[PDB]
Amino acid sequence: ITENTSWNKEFSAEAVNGVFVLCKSSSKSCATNDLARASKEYLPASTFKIPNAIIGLETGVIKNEHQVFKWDGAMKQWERDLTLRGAIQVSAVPVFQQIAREVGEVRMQKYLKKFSYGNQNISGGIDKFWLEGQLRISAVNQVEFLESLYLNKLSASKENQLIVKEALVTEAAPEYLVHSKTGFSGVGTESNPGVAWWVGWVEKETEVYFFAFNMDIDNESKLPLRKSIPTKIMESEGIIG
Amino acid sequence: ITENTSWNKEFSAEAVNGVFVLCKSSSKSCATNDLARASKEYLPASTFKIPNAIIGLETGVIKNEHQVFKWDGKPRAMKQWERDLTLRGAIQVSAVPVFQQIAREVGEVRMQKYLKKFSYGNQNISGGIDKFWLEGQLRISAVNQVEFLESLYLNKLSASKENQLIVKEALVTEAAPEYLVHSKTGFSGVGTESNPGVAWWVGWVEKETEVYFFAFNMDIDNESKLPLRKSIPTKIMESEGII
Repeated sequence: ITENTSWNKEFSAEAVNGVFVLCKSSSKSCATNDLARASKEYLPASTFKIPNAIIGLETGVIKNEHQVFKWDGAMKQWERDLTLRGAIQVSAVPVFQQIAREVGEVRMQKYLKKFSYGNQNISGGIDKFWLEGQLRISAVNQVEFLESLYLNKLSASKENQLIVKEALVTEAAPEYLVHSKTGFSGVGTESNPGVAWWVGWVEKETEVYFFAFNMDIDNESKLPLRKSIPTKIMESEGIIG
Repeated sequence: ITENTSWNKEFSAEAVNGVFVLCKSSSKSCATNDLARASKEYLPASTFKIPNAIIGLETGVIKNEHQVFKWDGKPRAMKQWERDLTLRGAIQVSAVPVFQQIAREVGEVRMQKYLKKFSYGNQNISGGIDKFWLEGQLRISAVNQVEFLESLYLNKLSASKENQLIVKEALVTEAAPEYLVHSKTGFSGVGTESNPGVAWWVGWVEKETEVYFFAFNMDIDNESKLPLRKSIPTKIMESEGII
């Protein structure tokens, strides 16, 4: 992994502290704006839905690709029936809290170990460790995890990895496909900021690029930078056009 | 299946002779504009890439989802095909030479077997192994495409579930958090004024927790009308609230 400090310009103009990690073909060929931050570990927030969904399927907590998460009857979002894809792609706190409780802590721990997922610390509450608990993961580790999923190399069936991968598709054109996932822990303060993420991969013609971005957030209006900074960096590398 | 005569309005403007079949939830609930036409059988043209890809994977001719189909540098009919392509790419830019080569490696005995299992059309692959779907005798109806695509959606085709899922991702054409379209076009050519060609668009839409299966075909003798194969069906779906 090499450092490209010229990438800092994209963060500085907005006064944001963050990191971007980008790898072409494999995790053997990565660059970042900040080597130190690239390996610092942050709460995953909703990026945890990726491993949670896979564990859910492997264990049977989630039955199959076509399962519907029906509303039982504070957020409008949480009052609608959702597909797995819908649950991943829109806000659905109650769905994932229930999946995590059903998996349980022993099984959750085994899978995080198999996946080499961050610090693998799930204390803080079975239904909130990824959001207000002790779990932490680096941008580097995100890229490594996502590459394994891309290749179907996680300790999970190929079918379940494929199911999760379809649910992560967010942009589609004939020769350009994007799988990605945001995460956001909440707006913190200047001295105790939250963290926001954007992770995924881009398949462009026959190349693949893995990416992971994170940033400290203390101002609600800065949230969209989680997509625009990586996009600008990717653009300057020639990926987007 | 019932007939929705009001849908004809979308064909009258452009004088198109064709048919749209739309099914909500499953193929046990279908509507179409032309009952006669819905079961009539036509050359599938590039819509055949869907079973061809599944069969390619099942036979091991296509190695896995990440297989790259390398360009040898020699002229192809379309500039868009003159490059290395992934499986998704090859399908989406409808790279005929890539799939002709797949067919040849699959071969007639295996192809016949899989189409029988898939209940694909008239299952007639005479006309040469690398052209039966383009200029040969293979024929499938809009209602048959819908049956086949539902099986694929449900993973009920006689192929591994992994392979059905691979082809499924390769067919994604429109994505949003609660909206996903999987689709494939086809076009046989312009034929003559008297024996015109056929144009297709087939697929399914997942909107919130519902699924809609659809197929459309139309007669065509002028290439400039090609886009109506998407625009007509799209107009009917949007008028039904599928957007």
